[PDB]
Amino acid sequence: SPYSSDTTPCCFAYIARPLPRAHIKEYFYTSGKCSNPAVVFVTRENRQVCANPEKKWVREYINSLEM
Amino acid sequence: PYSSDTTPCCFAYIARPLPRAHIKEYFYTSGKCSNPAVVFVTRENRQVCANPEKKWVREYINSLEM
Repeated sequence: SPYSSDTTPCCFAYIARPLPRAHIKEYFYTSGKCSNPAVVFVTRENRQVCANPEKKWVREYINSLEM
Repeated sequence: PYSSDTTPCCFAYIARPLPRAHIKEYFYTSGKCSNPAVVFVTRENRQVCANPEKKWVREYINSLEM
């Protein structure tokens, strides 16, 4: 949302084991307003999965989503 | 609702009360969020944050979902 007073998604736990890469189609980082600096993997059924950018598998997943 | 799925949080409350007729539903943001909040879901599907302690917010929720 463009509205300051509207909700924004935040993460409070990171997924431990990597979700199948083929089931992920997009990603974005949660707002800097959130307490945790997470990445969100958007799945095939549009689930918003939180992950830790510092973890190697997460870093590679993000890179593999480059154009 | 896995612990690792995102959940909506509020960081600012709408100051001016939005048109009550524009509201179709409401819910409370997770206690995991830093701020307590009532979210009014509008007919445009916006998720508007409001302060639960405000009089209008209280009277709004007391008269919705009926």
